[PDB]
Amino acid sequence: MLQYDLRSARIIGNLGGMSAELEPLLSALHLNDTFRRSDIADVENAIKAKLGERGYGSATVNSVPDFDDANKTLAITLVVDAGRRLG
Repeated sequence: MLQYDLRSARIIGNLGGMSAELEPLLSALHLNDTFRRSDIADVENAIKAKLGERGYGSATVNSVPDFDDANKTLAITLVVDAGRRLG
């Protein structure tokens, strides 16, 4: 029943050098429209898959909101940690 719109999104943290390859994945999110959990999960999975491809197989992603209850918006920050390559 969450009817806030997603106002913005960003990726931060430890991106294993792949910041430029991750950033375009955010273009899948529907900004200024109703928030959709599954759109955020899809981005989180894509991030981890891109990072997997360079050897960061234990990468984590945690999506953190910033709510504006006045405007009925939230910003999402995807906090990435690439982890160790292999060992």
